[PDB]
Amino acid sequence: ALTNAQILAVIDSWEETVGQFPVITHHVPLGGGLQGTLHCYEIPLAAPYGVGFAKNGPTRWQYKRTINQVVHRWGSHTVPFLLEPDNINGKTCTASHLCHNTRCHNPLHLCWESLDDNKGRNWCPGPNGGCVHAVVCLRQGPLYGPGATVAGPQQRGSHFVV
Amino acid sequence: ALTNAQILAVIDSWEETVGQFPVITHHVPLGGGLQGTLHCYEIPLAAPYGVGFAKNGPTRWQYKRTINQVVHRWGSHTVPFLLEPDNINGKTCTASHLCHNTRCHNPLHLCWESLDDNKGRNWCPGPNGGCVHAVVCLRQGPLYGPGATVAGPQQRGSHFVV
DNA sequence: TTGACTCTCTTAAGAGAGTCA
DNA sequence: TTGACTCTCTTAAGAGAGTCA
Ligand code: NA
Ligand code: NA
Ligand SMILES: [Zn+2]
Ligand SMILES: [Zn+2]
Ligand SMILES: [Zn+2]
Ligand SMILES: [Zn+2]
Repeated sequence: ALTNAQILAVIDSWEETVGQFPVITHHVPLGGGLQGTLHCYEIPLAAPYGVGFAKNGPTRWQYKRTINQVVHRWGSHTVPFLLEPDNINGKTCTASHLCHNTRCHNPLHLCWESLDDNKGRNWCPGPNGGCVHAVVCLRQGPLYGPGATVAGPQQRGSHFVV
Repeated sequence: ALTNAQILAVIDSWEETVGQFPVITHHVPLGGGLQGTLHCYEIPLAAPYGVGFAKNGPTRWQYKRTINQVVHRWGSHTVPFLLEPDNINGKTCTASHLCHNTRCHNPLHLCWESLDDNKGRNWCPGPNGGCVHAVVCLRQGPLYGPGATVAGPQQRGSHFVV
């Protein structure tokens, strides 16, 4: 809601409900050829999802609570960061999945950062492969790799130089 | 529609016009604390842009040629790759700026790959910092670094485990 | 045949708010 | 009050197509 004590109450009930979502074990690449284990708290695939949760998109959800007879609603993954600044250097803060598992709501698998910082983790080498993120990645990005480039830099004539 | 010889002629006229665009020398990071130099052929900021060129967006342009009475138009950066497959792994190929300078049309600074591969280069450490792209980067991605995370993984109670 | 404009669309990481029961 | 749906928007990497002289 509006008060400091009201926010904390929204965060506590949120944690409480998410703490009951089924816990699924996921083995993941860490970089450097090493492997780790993550434990995600995943929102169900279909209703009911849990007290206060409703699906607004294939993989989008919202959490809502009635405070003083006035209902408040937030993005399902933003609740843990309700007391932090909502922007940085003029950029909007977003909930970033360190586990790269959208259905997961485990706050130990989320961070609060710019959309650019958020996206970038998709290509990070991982905690054991070279990650330089101040708030370290939990795993190697699912998109990290050599890529599959169809054609590289090229010219037919002689008008350009690198 | 167009024959292979006709497409080649289109690539030749594109190179001839782009080659006359102002050439700007840029000093850039290559990773490993090393500094490099890139020479970008930049399309003007306002009309006229050059024979066959027209702006369709703040930072988007198109190239068009009329052959045998029929008008042909392509994205301005896609021309160098008109003789290559247009998709890979069920994904559409896109023009990727190795120099991260949108206005640049230097073909020696572009590659043809999926949008995901394309985006990823924004966070690459660079050719001298550990880049693993099969078609190597020309410089360090502008977004590579520790980031500016506002809040990290946290919980108030004890319902969660990593 | 050309130049200088106009418009909306794609992706995959993310969001906001309204309609019913 | 709480649940289950519906709709469109944001961003920064990229696109196709129309009008008019
Ligand atoms: Na993310
Ligand atoms: Na790019
Ligand atoms: Zn998770
Ligand atoms: Zn990282
Ligand atoms: Zn360039
Ligand atoms: Zn690279």
